[PDB]
Amino acid sequence: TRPKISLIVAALQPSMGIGAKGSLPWRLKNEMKYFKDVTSKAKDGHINAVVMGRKTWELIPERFRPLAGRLNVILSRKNDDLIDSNGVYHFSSFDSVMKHLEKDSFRFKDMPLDKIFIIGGSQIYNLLILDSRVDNLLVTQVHFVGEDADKPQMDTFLDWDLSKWKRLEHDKLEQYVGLDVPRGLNEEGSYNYEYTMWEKAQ
Repeated sequence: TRPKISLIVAALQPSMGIGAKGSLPWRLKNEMKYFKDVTSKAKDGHINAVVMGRKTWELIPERFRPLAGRLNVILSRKNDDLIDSNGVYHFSSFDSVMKHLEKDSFRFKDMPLDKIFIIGGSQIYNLLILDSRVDNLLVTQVHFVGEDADKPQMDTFLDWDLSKWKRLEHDKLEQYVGLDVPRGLNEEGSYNYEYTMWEKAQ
């Protein structure tokens, strides 16, 4: 995997709810912008991939899709590993798409891939945390500071193992994503959140 693989996710402290049934009980305005800047930022002449599940794809409004400036990869169990004329990859598994990219030297429309972001929620976050090809986690740590009755009843939890990841210094996050990042906590109505990066083992 010549490109770096990132798994980018917003978890809720300290329990780590990934979704409440499937909606995300927060509109974090500056989170959306962070996500756009991070996934689009590549070297000159390079491009990034965005990898997501069928259901995340359908949640994006027609307006904004395919996610512009990125290789868009959609994973569904029974996809047939097809590429449509717009360059969107319709694949059945992450391993299937890594194989196909590897045969083309990790290039998309003759551009080198730089970073691959798994964004895909639900489903594939927990299917893919376990894959050792994953180089790092980009975790938006979220804190609820509202009014009790506003507290999210989180349904699905990031199958993370505290033992496997070490948090990186902010400079390393900024180097990696290639952009200055607001540091410390970010307060947005009923929520506090901060951007973090984790890599594995020794």
